[PDB]
Amino acid sequence: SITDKDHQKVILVGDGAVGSSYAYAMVLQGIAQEIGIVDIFKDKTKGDAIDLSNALPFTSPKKIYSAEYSDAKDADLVVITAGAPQTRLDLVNKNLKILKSIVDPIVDSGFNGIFLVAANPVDILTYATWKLSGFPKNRVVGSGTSLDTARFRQSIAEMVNVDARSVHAYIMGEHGDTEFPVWSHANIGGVTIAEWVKAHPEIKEDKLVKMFEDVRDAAYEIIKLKGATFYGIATALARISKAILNDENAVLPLSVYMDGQYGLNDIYIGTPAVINRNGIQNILEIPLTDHEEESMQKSASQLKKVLTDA
Amino acid sequence: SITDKDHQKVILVGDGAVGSSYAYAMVLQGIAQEIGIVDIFKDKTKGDAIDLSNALPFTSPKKIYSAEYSDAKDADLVVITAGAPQTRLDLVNKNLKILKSIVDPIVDSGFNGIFLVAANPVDILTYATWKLSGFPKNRVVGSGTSLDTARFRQSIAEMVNVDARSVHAYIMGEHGDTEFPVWSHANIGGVTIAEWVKAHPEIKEDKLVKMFEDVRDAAYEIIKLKGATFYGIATALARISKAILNDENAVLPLSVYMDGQYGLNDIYIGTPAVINRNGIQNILEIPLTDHEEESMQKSASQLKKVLTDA
Amino acid sequence: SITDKDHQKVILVGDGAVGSSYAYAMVLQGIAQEIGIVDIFKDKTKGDAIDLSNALPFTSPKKIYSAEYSDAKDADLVVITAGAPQKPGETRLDLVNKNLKILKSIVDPIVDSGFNGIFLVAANPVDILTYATWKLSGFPKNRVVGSGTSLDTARFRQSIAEMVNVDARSVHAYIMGEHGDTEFPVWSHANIGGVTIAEWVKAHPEIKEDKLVKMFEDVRDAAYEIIKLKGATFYGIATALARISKAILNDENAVLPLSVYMDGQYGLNDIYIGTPAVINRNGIQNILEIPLTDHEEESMQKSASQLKKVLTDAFA
Amino acid sequence: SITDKDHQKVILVGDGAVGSSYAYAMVLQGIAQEIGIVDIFKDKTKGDAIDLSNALPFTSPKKIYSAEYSDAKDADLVVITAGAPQKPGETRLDLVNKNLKILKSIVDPIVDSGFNGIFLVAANPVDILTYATWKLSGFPKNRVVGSGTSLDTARFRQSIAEMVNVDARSVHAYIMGEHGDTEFPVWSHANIGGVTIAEWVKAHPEIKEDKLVKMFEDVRDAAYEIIKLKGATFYGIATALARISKAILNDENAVLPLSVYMDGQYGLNDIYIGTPAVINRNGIQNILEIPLTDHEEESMQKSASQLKKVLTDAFA
Ligand SMILES: O=P(O)(O)OC[C@H]1O[C@](O)(COP(=O)(O)O)[C@@H](O)[C@@H]1O
Ligand SMILES: O=P(O)(O)OC[C@H]1O[C@](O)(COP(=O)(O)O)[C@@H](O)[C@@H]1O
Repeated sequence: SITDKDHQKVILVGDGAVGSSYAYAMVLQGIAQEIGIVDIFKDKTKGDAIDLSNALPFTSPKKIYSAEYSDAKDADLVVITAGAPQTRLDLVNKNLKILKSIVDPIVDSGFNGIFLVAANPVDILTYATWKLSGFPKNRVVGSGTSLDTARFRQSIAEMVNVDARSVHAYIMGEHGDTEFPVWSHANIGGVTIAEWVKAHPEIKEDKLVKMFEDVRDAAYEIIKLKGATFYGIATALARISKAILNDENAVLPLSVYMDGQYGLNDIYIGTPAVINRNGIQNILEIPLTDHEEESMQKSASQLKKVLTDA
Repeated sequence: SITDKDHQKVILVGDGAVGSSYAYAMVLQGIAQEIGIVDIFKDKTKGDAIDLSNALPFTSPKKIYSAEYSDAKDADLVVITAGAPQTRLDLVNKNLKILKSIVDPIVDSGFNGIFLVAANPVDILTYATWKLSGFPKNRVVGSGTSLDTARFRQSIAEMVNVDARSVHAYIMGEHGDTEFPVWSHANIGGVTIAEWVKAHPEIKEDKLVKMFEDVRDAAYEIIKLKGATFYGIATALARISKAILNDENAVLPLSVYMDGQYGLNDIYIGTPAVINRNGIQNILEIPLTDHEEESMQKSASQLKKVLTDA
Repeated sequence: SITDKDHQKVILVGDGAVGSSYAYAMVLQGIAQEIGIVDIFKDKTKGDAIDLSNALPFTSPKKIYSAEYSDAKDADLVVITAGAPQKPGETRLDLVNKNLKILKSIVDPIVDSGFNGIFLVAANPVDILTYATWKLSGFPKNRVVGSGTSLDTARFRQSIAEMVNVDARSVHAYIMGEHGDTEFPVWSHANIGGVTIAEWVKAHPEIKEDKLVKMFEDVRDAAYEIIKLKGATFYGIATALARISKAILNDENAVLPLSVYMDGQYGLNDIYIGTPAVINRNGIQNILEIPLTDHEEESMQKSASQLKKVLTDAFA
Repeated sequence: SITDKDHQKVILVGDGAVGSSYAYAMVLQGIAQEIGIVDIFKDKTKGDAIDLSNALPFTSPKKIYSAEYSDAKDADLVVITAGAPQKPGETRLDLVNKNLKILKSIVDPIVDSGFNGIFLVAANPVDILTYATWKLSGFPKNRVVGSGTSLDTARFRQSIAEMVNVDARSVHAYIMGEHGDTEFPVWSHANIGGVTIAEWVKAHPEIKEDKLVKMFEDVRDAAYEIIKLKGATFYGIATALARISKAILNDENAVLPLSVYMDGQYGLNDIYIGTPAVINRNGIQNILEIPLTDHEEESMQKSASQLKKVLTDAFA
């Protein structure tokens, strides 16, 4: 029967706060029917699989378990959250040894699905994942600025008192210090922020600048206050997972392979893209202001120098 | 890529009030990613496909269209609602000529999924569908008493003022005049109706009898009041569709093939069963009282005489 | 207890294909906890209440019943759906007057019940009967709401979505004006993931200007096409009504295209007309004034002008 | 406007792994519209409010913030989570007394705020602190609710589900008593699609009586196992709390196993203990008295008796 393939399977690599939260999000929202959890700490994963399974009588069912790389053989989706924290080039090299020890055995399993990469530094490790896996460009995807974008929208939403789902604004570039806001195209119900400020002059230019600074530095603030950041990215990863598994052709800001867009080549970087069951379908090229295009070039340039050196 | 198969496709046969409502239910609940609508009246289906597509910006996306039997080639699910209304043997023979004109071209398409049958008379046309299609027993499924059961639960729920999802009661047998309630196992939060009546003697025995009579005759009442019945069965069909497509192993009352259960053989009849992506996994055999087992035998016997004659 | 108020109640007026389908949408999505159905045809509503109730064991619970205007006393929401349709003899003014007699016979008893909630109007012609509902009810402007161009907007987005092969939730485009023949598309602000249709066409010159014009014409005329093919249109508006209902009942501050009262916006006054607006538990919070091109602003002025002449003539 | 009340507000007390996870569950499932987070550690709550807010553009909106007891004034729901844990030196009575000082310092200011909603208690030891919360708050019995054996019950169902390979939503089995070492399974009424486990074992004699005993032991001891493997347990109870929260806020009349006040049921009095009960916007509506076997009724009596001795000793 053809319907024997109506069983969706995710392998999660990394059972820290991000991965564990991701899994919980998938459980509550009933996305996928199987989650295998892989981590160096086998006892932690066993415990989490049980704790997560305890939730299932209140949601749709799932097979959940402590897993091994070899369980990726027939998986739809491999989600990588296992990122060693911090020179930048040292950080990269350290995470490359670890990433290779994950990707190689996964490929050897026979895995033939989509890689979703969230480990920091995400754009770089997305490129590294593509390079190591030998998979096509469109089937290796990074979370990129999906979270920064969410943070940006929520910030705007709170300022104007509107549901964030009605706010449309991007953060683009390499996720990190060099990312930038696309104010030229940011809007609320089609009314741009430039037009919004006209109609509501209480909103000072300097508020908007600070708003983006707060977004860019949001991880530092959250870590300072509570030790770690995880609910945002977990929620984003589940959103991306759903777009793939329900074949949505949704537009999301993701780390995607650059083949000419924005005058860039041979890096993964953050931009809006269309995604479905087969991964990336279209890379959307927002036409940026000169100011904005300069930010993109700088972000890309610095990123590319590090990859080449790496 | 393996994820190229994360696209779920339903072909609906019959675009009357039942089928149209089913489709709407699937749209709102975001179940499946494609619905092809097939009916003799091509203009009606074209119109419905458009009207249903107009809803999609408020839900998850779907490809929806007026379709042909040949579009079942790669479908997960074929839902048959096309039932000519009313001797009983005449009714059957009439619906068999029509059913054959549907099933044969669907099989010829290469369809290799699950048949879900709702056309009346459902248990008989479920058997006929199995016989005509040549598919395995567990991949031809009828809606059976899923709707009668829902009606029963809601009736009880209203009487005791409790959420129907907390009421557990079955109607079994052949869907129609000979179906019967399983009071022996019916309960609310594990407290049986027999035990409930003990604790709440306001509930008269004669109320319960009438309650089941009202259930058995519910279609006649609804038709008399508003011309047709459709929201219940559409909702049930969508529930069954979800159990299959999300591989739930849910327990539902369905028309399933009898291989010894209740001392019955070689008919489709209504009983609780476990269902998932591969259709029927287990037929549950409720142990009935003598009174209840007699009702099952009679229901089955009459049904079997009609099939044999047919 | 304060939580005694955590029970949401909708009174639906009109149990035709729109109202019935609305109710079904509310049932499946679990939106309020009580739906009373009111219509001249009491048997129909009794039958629908039962048929809808049959769905409840698969969804969250609800009290559903055939209802009377007096049941609006403590309702959150009154949804009005069944406009008397235009007969081939009649003028637009005739259609309005006919529907005003009927509308009054609904709104007055509802107000007399003590109802103190929000009116959601979908009956055609919607912008006019939204105004009439405000005028008859005496309620505040922001607590009388029409569905306006929410459906036309959905149709527009889905059309674009299909052309570019993208999830319509990722397409952001409005139809504005009076819902009907004089409505118009806001191409200047329409976009897909922030890339405008003007910018999209630059990158994809296969997309001919004429395709876009026709695409909007097909949207404007969509009801005629659907009615011709299957007799009636209902799934789109029912779904929209349920979406608006959810924005109110879950206090969302969602931006939707709705028929809202005009107090200067677009250089218009004292009509209800279609534009994006922010809506929550208290009804309309902000009317968004999209800054239009000259061409687009002209369409809005014409739509408004014709609408206003009819209202003025109607109430005299 | 009456719809000004269509804004649901939860105050969470305790921002440990349970409370935080609860809040996240409420966010993802779109349950109330406002969550105020209260904890001795103000920086933690500020950070969580932000981190949770980051999720909102993917879900329905919510106002989320670091909060104070006085923010309970107009709350629907107060959820209490962070019991001070038992130190290796201390008696059960010591644990209770310690948690009573703390609980009082929470409940009194909440009551003083004007809060007039429902208390949902999850702090361990839950049945006792549910009673203490009732006693301290002065609220009615049916508006103070503990999570009781809702989680143990979930664990039990999932265990059975896994053994028989069936969706746990199709498994109907309770754990009852005081949540903890003295709780017990109700095999007599446990079933899968109406077929009892006694009847299931008849049809499937592979299933050994000893497997079932161990299955319950594993459930009873599940917290110890999970804590041993990963340090803490939280996803199960958070999910349960969100389920109970939804039953209240959507006025469901759902049947759940909860810690409820005993007024004769099972021949018990004046304790909170775990049994199925019907719950809606006004809290507890019916306590369901499952008729137990002699063996099962004995377990309930023992569980209750030990619990009652501790409460009596505690309040003197
Ligand atoms: O993906 P984008 O460009 O931000 O748009 C996503 C959002 O669009 C929406 O459809 C609403 O936006 P608009 O209503 O202005 O079109 C939501 O469904 C969704 O959360
Ligand atoms: O399929 P059955 O036998 O009626 O049970 C289905 C129902 O069981 C439930 O889990 C609740 O029933 P209980 O809470 O008594 O176990 C619901 O999730 C679901 O609607």
